[PDB]
Amino acid sequence: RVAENRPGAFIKQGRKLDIDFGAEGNRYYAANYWQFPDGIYYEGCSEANVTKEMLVTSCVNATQAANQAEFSREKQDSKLHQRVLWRLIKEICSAKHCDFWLERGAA
Repeated sequence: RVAENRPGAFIKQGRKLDIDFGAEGNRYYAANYWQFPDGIYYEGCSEANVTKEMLVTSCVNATQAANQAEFSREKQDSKLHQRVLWRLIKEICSAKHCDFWLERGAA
């Protein structure tokens, strides 16, 4: 299989979501949700030493690396799109959670 389905890759189902981006972003998303990813192909989970803060940050970084063309094309004019899109990418990255996560203990 070709490396198009690489860690960070968008999953565009075209499903409308419910997120408070802020007044302008809310209107923008409501009118343009078809363009956006509904999910993201990323699997940060490996072992209990990996934390949520680590995973969410790494997911954003993976998403950047995977979908460079999308961001590059849009950014230079589509300034509002980038803001709204990143807020949603973060929502997705925050949502995906590891089964092994537990209450760690250290001195």
